[PDB]
Amino acid sequence: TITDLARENVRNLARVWLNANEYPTAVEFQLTQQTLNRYPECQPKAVIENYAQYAGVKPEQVLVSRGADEGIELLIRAFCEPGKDAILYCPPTYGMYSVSAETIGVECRTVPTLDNWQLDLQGISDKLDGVKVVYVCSPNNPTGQLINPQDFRTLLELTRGKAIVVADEAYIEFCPQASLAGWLAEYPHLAILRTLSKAFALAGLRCGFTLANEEVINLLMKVIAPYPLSTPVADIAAQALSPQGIVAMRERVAQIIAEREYLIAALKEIPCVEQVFDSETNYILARFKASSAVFKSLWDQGIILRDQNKQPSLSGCLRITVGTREESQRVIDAL
Amino acid sequence: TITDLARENVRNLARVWLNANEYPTAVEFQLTQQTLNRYPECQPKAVIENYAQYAGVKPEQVLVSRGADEGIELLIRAFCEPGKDAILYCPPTYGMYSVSAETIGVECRTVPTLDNWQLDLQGISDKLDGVKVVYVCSPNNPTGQLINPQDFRTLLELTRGKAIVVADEAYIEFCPQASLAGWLAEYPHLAILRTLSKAFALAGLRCGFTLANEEVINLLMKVIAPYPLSTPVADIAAQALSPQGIVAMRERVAQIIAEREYLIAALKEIPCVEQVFDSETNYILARFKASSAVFKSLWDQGIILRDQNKQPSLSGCLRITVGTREESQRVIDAL
Ligand SMILES: Cc1[nH+]cc(COP(=O)(O)O)c(CN[C@@H](CCC(=O)O)C(=O)O)c1O
Ligand SMILES: Cc1[nH+]cc(COP(=O)(O)O)c(CN[C@@H](CCC(=O)O)C(=O)O)c1O
Repeated sequence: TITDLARENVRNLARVWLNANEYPTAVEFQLTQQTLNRYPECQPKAVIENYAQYAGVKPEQVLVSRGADEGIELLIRAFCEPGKDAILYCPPTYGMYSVSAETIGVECRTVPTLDNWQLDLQGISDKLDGVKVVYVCSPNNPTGQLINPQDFRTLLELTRGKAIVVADEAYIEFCPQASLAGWLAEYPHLAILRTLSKAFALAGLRCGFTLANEEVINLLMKVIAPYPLSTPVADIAAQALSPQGIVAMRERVAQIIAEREYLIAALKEIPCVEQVFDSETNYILARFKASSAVFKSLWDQGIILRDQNKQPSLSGCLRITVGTREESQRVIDAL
Repeated sequence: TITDLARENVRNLARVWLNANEYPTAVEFQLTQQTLNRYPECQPKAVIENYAQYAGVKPEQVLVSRGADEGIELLIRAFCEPGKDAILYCPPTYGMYSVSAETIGVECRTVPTLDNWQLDLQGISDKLDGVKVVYVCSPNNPTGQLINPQDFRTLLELTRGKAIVVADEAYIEFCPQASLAGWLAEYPHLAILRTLSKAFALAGLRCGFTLANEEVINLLMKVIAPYPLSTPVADIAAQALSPQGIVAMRERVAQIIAEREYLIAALKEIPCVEQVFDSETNYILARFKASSAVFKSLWDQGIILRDQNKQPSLSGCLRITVGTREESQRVIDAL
């Protein structure tokens, strides 16, 4: 039957919302370009330049795509040979790295991080043979911490002329000083993923970026879809990336950080809450006493969180996205 | 260097506009959903149901994606094993079939059509070994003619339990009675590509569809991106696919067909115009005397067409998209 014609790997491979790391409030935007009958630019000029000014890079070092998710796929499609090359990631982390490789047909090499979520440098150096792309989320999802920049430098020296190192900075707006965007001059093999889905409050736009050196970007352009971005998305993205939009964005980051600190202080006092881990993002990882029990309870109360109990070493943990003061108080009361 | 890390195939692999088959006039649309902070549905309910009513299929037989282009890729990603499986197409036709396979790493089997653009059935039957997906554009781009339904039935009998047959109906709105959408009940391996880019006048939305049986659609869902469509695109798409939107669309089809007939009558009278081929779409293929000479001339006059002189058997031909009466008269006068 039809199913027998599909590739073997393809055969084998939810919706108070505080589970997807979205900004809790909707920032309104309206269209300004009524040119829907014509195909859009392959890489919207206004979007690429506005983002390059914001990120502090050159326009030729930016690539716009359908979220950071498409960015993850592009890197594998351009550098990894199916059945020959490997990808490497360090659990517990964002699940789309292995899903894309599994869907495409590339092998996964996993080197779990140390107990403090930091990189197991010696383990990575031992499993690099055959690896073409290394993904590192910093700050990490779901744990919330930054990877020591000194260890990142070591990772970069290890992969020079061997593999591409991709730093997922989907949550960098929360700790802007920790960005590796300035390292592009020093490292040809460094690529960074960015997005408008979190701090920018535009998850519905499906708009992301890849920051890398001209050489890498030019290669990715060869594997990307002819018109990866719609005109309405490029329209709103340029409005959100204007100087006033970047000011409003920072106001949002501020509000979330303040609220995050309140939520962390309150959670520590709660008995069932065994441990609250520090974060430099818009979510909090916390180990609970009988996590799935409390998860179901809140779930039945209309408080949607994200269970991480199945993740390597995240037994008993739930990931809570930071929302409004009313939503935080709602989770506090329920606990 | 960086380039040496890329896959071998990746290393090796323009903007009066009448060159992209777009509707000449912009139909205005405005947003109605200010929920941009939240991730969109993976498959927008309103879009899938409105399109299913229009196309006359069941909602479970529809898949919405970023244009018919993503639809072409999905089929190869789900059914073709890189380095093992093959794709088959019949030149001269739409160029994205071979580009997607070349980018992914799948081999192309080409069986050029007969002199009248119809399918070389015996040639296809001889090159089917190893083929997993067969693409057939009907009506064809750039020639404009329909593939004999009797030959399509033969193609379908030849591929039963061997390969998926995909009918590209990107231009079907111009000859709706010629659609193979009703054949889904009879053929499990039949898939159809649709789009909002032409008659629907929404090329800027990057919104397309794949019509197939539940089994095929469920497999494609496994290889597609988590949120392939943005909220603003799903918003406008549902507005355009409402009963009133389908009525307005048909008005557009009517206007284009009438204009097409005018443009064909006028072109025949012109001396340099050697031959004008009949079309069931929104473009016209025509063989000219010194085609690149006339192409450059019009190009220098701000009249942009599409050169097909390099396509197999399309030597001396230019593809002219049907626009407004003023644009047609502008091309007539220039000739
Ligand atoms: C680390 C990380 N990297 C990349 C992305 C991709 O973002 P985008 O630009 O939207 O493609 C995400 C979103 N992961 C969130 C997905 C939520 C959802 O799917 O819904 C998450 O983990 O909550 C990440 O958490
Ligand atoms: C036969 C055919 N099939 C599929 C598509 C894909 O459409 P979409 O839904 O937008 O992805 C196109 C557009 N081909 C036009 C592309 C114009 C452009 O790239 O610009 C064309 O040939 O003019 C086709 O001509």
